[PDB]
Amino acid sequence: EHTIAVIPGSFDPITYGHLDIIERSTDRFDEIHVCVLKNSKKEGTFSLEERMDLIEQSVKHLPNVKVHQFSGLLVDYCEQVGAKTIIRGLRAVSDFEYELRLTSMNKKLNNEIETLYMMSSTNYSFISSSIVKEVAAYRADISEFVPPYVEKALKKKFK
Amino acid sequence: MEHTIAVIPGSFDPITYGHLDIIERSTDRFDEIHVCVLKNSKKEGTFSLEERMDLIEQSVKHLPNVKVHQFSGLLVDYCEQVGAKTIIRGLRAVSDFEYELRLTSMNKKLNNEIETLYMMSSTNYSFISSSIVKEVAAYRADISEFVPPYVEKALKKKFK
Amino acid sequence: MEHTIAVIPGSFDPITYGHLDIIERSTDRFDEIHVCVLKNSKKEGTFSLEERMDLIEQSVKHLPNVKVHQFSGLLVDYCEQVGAKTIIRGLRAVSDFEYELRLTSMNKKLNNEIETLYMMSSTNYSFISSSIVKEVAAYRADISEFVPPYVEKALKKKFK
Amino acid sequence: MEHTIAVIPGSFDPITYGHLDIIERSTDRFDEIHVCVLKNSKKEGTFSLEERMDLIEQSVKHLPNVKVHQFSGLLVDYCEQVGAKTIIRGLRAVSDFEYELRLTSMNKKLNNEIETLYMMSSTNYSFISSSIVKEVAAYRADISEFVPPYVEKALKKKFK
Amino acid sequence: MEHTIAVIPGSFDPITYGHLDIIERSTDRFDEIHVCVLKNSKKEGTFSLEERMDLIEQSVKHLPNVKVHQFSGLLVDYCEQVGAKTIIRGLRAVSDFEYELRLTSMNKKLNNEIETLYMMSSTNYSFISSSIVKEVAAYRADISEFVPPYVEKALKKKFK
Amino acid sequence: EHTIAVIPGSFDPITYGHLDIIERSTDRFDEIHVCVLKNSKKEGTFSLEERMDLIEQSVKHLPNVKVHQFSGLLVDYCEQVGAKTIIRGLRAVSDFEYELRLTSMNKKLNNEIETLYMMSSTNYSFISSSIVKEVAAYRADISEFVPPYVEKALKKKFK
Ligand SMILES: CCc1cc(-c2nc(O)c(C(N)=O)c(=O)[nH]2)nc([C@H]2CCCC[C@@H]2C(=O)NCc2ccc(Cl)c(Cl)c2)n1
Ligand SMILES: CCc1cc(-c2nc(O)c(C(N)=O)c(=O)[nH]2)nc([C@H]2CCCC[C@@H]2C(=O)NCc2ccc(Cl)c(Cl)c2)n1
Ligand SMILES: Nc1ncnc2c1ncn2[C@@H]1O[C@H](COP(=O)(O)OP(=O)(O)OP(O)(O)=S)[C@@H](O)[C@H]1O
Ligand SMILES: Nc1ncnc2c1ncn2[C@@H]1O[C@H](COP(=O)(O)OP(=O)(O)OP(O)(O)=S)[C@@H](O)[C@H]1O
Ligand SMILES: Nc1ncnc2c1ncn2[C@@H]1O[C@H](COP(=O)(O)OP(=O)(O)OP(O)(O)=S)[C@@H](O)[C@H]1O
Ligand SMILES: Nc1ncnc2c1ncn2[C@@H]1O[C@H](COP(=O)(O)OP(=O)(O)OP(O)(O)=S)[C@@H](O)[C@H]1O
Ligand SMILES: Nc1ncnc2c1ncn2[C@@H]1O[C@H](COP(=O)(O)OP(=O)(O)OP(O)(O)=S)[C@@H](O)[C@H]1O
Ligand SMILES: Nc1ncnc2c1ncn2[C@@H]1O[C@H](COP(=O)(O)OP(=O)(O)OP(O)(O)=S)[C@@H](O)[C@H]1O
Repeated sequence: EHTIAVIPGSFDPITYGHLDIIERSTDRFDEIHVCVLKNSKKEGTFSLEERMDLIEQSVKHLPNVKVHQFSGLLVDYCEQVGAKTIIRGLRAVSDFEYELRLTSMNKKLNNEIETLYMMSSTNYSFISSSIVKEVAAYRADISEFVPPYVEKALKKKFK
Repeated sequence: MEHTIAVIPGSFDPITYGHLDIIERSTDRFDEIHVCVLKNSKKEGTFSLEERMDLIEQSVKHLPNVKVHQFSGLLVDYCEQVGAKTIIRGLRAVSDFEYELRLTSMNKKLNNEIETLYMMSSTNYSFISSSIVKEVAAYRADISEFVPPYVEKALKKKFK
Repeated sequence: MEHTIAVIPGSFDPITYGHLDIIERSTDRFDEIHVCVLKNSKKEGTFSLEERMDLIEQSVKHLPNVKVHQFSGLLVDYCEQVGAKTIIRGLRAVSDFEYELRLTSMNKKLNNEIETLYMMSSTNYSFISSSIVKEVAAYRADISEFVPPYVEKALKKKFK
Repeated sequence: MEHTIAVIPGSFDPITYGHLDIIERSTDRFDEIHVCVLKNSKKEGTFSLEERMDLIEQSVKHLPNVKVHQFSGLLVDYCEQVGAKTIIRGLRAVSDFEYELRLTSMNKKLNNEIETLYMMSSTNYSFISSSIVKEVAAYRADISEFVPPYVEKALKKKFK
Repeated sequence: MEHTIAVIPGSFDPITYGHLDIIERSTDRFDEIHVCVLKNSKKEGTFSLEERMDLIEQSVKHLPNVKVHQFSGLLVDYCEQVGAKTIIRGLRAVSDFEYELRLTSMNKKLNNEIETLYMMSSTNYSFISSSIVKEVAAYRADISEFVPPYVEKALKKKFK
Repeated sequence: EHTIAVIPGSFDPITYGHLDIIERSTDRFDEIHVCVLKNSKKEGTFSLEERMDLIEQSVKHLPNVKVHQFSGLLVDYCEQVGAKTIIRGLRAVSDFEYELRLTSMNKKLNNEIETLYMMSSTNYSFISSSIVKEVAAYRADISEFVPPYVEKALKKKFK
């Protein structure tokens, strides 16, 4: 736990897109911290507690990953726990631009943390929590987009 | 070559001449066209379902092969329940393109027998959306160029 | 060469140094600058119209020729009535570009006698936005880099 | 519903599975497909016109209704002369989008009776291009994933 | 307010109506306009320097305040040697926007007293560039809509 | 030298944009390898040898950086020397798209290397070797864009 990397998100719910990025980070750091965003406030569809648990179960095959939640600022978290790096994924141009502005502000707020970006794998580049929820609501097959324990909590939620 | 149905889905809240262009450019290529309004979505907007359909029925009068439908669930299931192999959508801008890439990639996982075909917006309609046409009508400016006469009366009346 | 008036529209909720940067790059180019705020947007921000106007006023009193007004109709009509022949907007990013390409296309059809001039944002304010600033303020961090002293004291008041 | 002919233009230097993917998604939609290659482009590729035509020919002989031709004038004129009312192109990325928006704008002014239909590339061929393939081939790596056996043997011949 | 010069730089190889639009929309805002053709650049293209200037001089006859110049070195130094505080450029598409962001950021390091102002291309000219207008003239199609009569003769003649 | 990261480029010539990215990587890996691209063939303006030397001198204040040159494929290099990560910078949307397609192909060619991306600092986001060469040719001031030893080799080259 000399190096620690943080992978932030709402994860509402975690998907195989998220998972890929976490899997492709596990062997490059001593520790991974998947940080879940609190309130904040933003409506639906899984509470904090459920989102954490879903994440915990999709990553239990990965010893160096831990799951936490923060209120404050993502850089304050990183500083709190000794993390020098933040990891995020880029699917698209829109991801890229949104990310440039957030990473700019993060650099001003603390110069000592870097954000490093990985491209989505091509299998997972159209996957959002939003679009998975959309298709789940109409009872479609989601087994290719989300881990099994998440598949269940969606079916459970959407009838 | 066989019987061919193509589906042109959307909110149509309300239909505009930008939408209609894509529909006229598709009639001479399939035997049937289903303009399909995917409501229940609530997630609702400014005209109700029946008025939206009504507005479409009116503006596509001059095209025999165009039916106006509604559907609730998944588009690909609509296509499949009626035997369409083809979804037709328009492209105006880079924002459209990315959003549609994601939708079509998903639609392809769900049912690989449906192809999505894209047409480029004419130059004259590239900037037009339902949204901005409603912003403009809300302040009573001239919308005659953006929508057909019958949609124009309904917007005047809605924002009177 | 007549008396030139330019208008700089926006919601300014709140004004930031990136809006200011644009305003300070516009003062010398025109006889009058009108910073124009949006009224009865029937859409709430963090600060009331009157607050927002007050904050601009103190953030611009150091300049010679800038006046803060509100409008509830169309931009091009405000322009029409005060005799403004130019609108000035700032471009930070590609998403700005496309959003703005559509509005000025519409603004040219509505009134083709107003031009919209765009300037690129300065490198050091590229990433600023009212939103990102309010976000940082809510977590009670140092926003001295991003807004004027008067705006900074009013954001600290807001977010405890 | 007349005899439909569609044209799939390009330089194909060489044809790759991403061009093929588009062609195989077009076979069933039209009576005839014309894969059209660029002649007297007074602009050299890695393979001569005749080589390029040969490689397409072997890469498409498994399909029912696809014919390989060359043209040295305008695309819309080739279309005009063979009675093709449609052009088919593949969209991989945002830079494709913009480049293509300009060409089809021009193609619509030149001849407004031809439509251009675009399809999104499959996820697994999004990143392919003749160039990236020639690059990988020059370093003599496994290109079996990216082009047909016939193209692969001809790229190995090229680059030792 | 003072004496004002604005510079509208470019290749103009050849000038088109897309270029001219940006120039007409700028004449009623500064006292002088210098269309400035930044050649020596070799890196040369299809009309020589004197013919490019010639083509511009002709097409801007109907605007008193427009001078046509040449310059070799840096644009910002040209601006400075003649006392222009303003560079005017057009925007058509997202490719333009990024390229111009980089240029303007550099120009701002080099001389912060020169402002670059951007105008959006009209809808009708959004797809037009010198390049495509030359592609089209090369195959003898109708270019009457893209360039003024005198530029049209020179292109007919160049690609006869 | 348990972890090694490779930072590829033509570096014709190295700039303060490149340097930033190399500086912001030095403390996250045991070793940095700045790899210079050979022929390949592409005209002007500095030969391989000069580009390497310029790089060597701009980074000699950074002990864990080394400078090499490769002919073959970038993934073959990484595999040759035990490097699991490739680092590149993103300035813009155009960088992003060009990069997505290259990183896709790299993943096919070797799944065991990741490319990680950092955003240009805002000071350096309009800087290319091309635009620096352009302005240098007209004798303008470049001291804010390139290191001192590079400033000289440009002035020397462009009179
Ligand atoms: C790079 C990941 C990221 C993501 C987001 C981000 N923050 C939201 O609050 C929503 C949201 N719910 O709307 C959302 O969509 N993205 N916000 C940020 C920061 C951007 C600059 C200001 C400070 C931001 C910051 O740090 N904000 C608190 C925070 C976020 C995430 C986590 Cl894990 C924690 Cl612990 C704190 N960087
Ligand atoms: C991510 C950095 C990068 C950059 C480039 C790249 N390669 C050029 O050859 C030019 C060029 N000169 O045109 C150029 O602009 N970019 N090429 C690649 C690879 C893309 C996919 C095919 C294999 C490529 C590959 O590995 N190609 C050889 C190579 C490049 C760079 C170095 Cl250091 C080495 Cl050692 C080998 N990835
Ligand atoms: N399919 C994916 N592949 C790679 N990265 C992803 C993928 N989906 C999300 N990410 C990234 O993982 C991080 C956490 O994303 P979230 O904020 O949880 O939401 P999201 O699922 O990307 O988008 P929404 O809000 O559902 S539309 C972000 O940096 C995303 O860009
Ligand atoms: N002006 C236009 N030109 C060409 N196609 C369009 C135009 N406007 C809409 N379309 C397309 O017609 C289909 C139905 O669109 P809708 O889902 O009704 O959304 P929209 O009106 O384009 O966007 P908003 O939300 O008002 S900004 C989509 O493929 C649209 O992209
Ligand atoms: N940091 C900036 N630099 C340059 N221009 C800006 C900046 N911020 C806002 N502007 C421009 O000023 C005008 C008014 O913007 P507003 O609508 O008040 O704020 P905004 O850009 O919507 O902020 P958000 O919603 O937080 S992303 C528009 O032309 C903006 O692009
Ligand atoms: N991998 C692909 N997937 C989908 N469409 C493609 C693919 N590659 C090429 N195309 C399309 O097929 C048509 C002909 O392309 P060409 O000009 O032959 O190749 P290209 O796309 O220019 O390749 P380059 O120059 O190496 S990037 C165009 O519509 C391309 O976008
Ligand atoms: N159709 C157009 N509408 C508005 N502005 C344009 C148009 N075409 C060119 N301009 C602008 O006029 C200025 C001079 O452009 P040039 O450097 O001559 O390049 P160009 O002809 O736009 O591009 P190419 O290389 O032919 S694709 C630039 O700011 C251009 O962006
Ligand atoms: N100013 C910069 N800031 C951050 N990264 C950069 C910067 N300039 C270049 N890079 C990156 O460093 C790597 C090496 O770039 P090069 O291929 O050497 O050329 P370049 O200088 O980006 O572009 P050209 O060819 O000069 S237009 C690439 O991944 C670039 O995207």
